[PDB]
Amino acid sequence: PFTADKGKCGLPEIFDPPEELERKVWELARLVWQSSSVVFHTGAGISTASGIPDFRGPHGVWTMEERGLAPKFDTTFESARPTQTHMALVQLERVGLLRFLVSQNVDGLHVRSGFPRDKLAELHGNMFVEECAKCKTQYVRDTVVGTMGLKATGRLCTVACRGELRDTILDWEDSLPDRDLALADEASRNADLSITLGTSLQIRPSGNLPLATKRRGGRLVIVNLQPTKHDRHADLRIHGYVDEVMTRLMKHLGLEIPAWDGPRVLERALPPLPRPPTPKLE
Ligand SMILES: Nc1ncnc2c1ncn2[C@@H]1O[C@H](COP(=O)(O)OP(=O)(O)OC[C@H]2O[C@H](O)[C@H](O)[C@@H]2O)[C@@H](O)[C@H]1O
Ligand SMILES: NC(=O)c1cccnc1
Ligand SMILES: [Zn+2]
Repeated sequence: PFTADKGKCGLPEIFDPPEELERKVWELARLVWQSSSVVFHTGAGISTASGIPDFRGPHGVWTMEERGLAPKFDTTFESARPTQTHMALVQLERVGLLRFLVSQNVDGLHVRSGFPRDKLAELHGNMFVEECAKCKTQYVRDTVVGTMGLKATGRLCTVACRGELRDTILDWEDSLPDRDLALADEASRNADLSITLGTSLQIRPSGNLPLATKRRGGRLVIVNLQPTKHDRHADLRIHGYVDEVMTRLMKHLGLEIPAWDGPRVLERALPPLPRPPTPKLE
């Protein structure tokens, strides 16, 4: 806990000049159109524009701790709204352009955005989610489950069980959920495109999953304001706000960013909605 390595914190931000940003978001669109299997990896950087500080940003939880200062939350976890980027990822799964979504984020927001849980890996867990120790049944709650570290929340299982319910919030020592990690690992290896959004990729094994796509000729796009552990390995790096990149990308793909009806849980991905015909590339 005190000893835990929190990695490189507070590296300087990179801003791609606009001409270059526009050109890289078009090239990202090109790659989305050519890819059979797209997997998105997300970290704290996709929720900063909803008021949730990241970990290793200029005002990161870890960076501010390092400087003897406090992270600042502009929302509770319960009053946070999925960002343009969250709602862009909902649509890309709905139209068949997102195979799987791997997330380090415990903020609940991919679940609350209406993103289907059967295509989401929550590698570090979810604040709103508690799991029955006996039957492994997961409960998506409307408030944060009060504990962190895989402790008893004090509620019991209601499966037609009285099993101890526990939080899914891994402590520093805790191995990742075998199911989420197994499914994140498979999707990553099979992907011909892995796009990272607002993660520095500093945590093993989460941060290495995108690199798995590079085996057997897959492409890696890293979208981040700061440098990331695996920048060297990226076919494309885009230094800009994830909301600007995803809003420009959607525009290029001819998809609207859908309305957030408020907190809603989808367990299972639906059949793909219709999407625009693909452009002529070569
Ligand atoms: N609007 C933005 N647009 C683009 N990038 C952004 C934005 N805001 C922040 N970033 C970038 O987003 C990146 C976020 O990097 P980190 O803060 O390490 O988040 P993680 O999810 O990878 O942290 C992994 C685990 O570490 C912890 O121990 C927990 O267990 C976490 O789950 C930064 O490089 C920012 O520059
Ligand atoms: N977005 C997140 O999941 C998160 C949670 C706690 C602290 N910083 C970020
Ligand atoms: Zn149970």
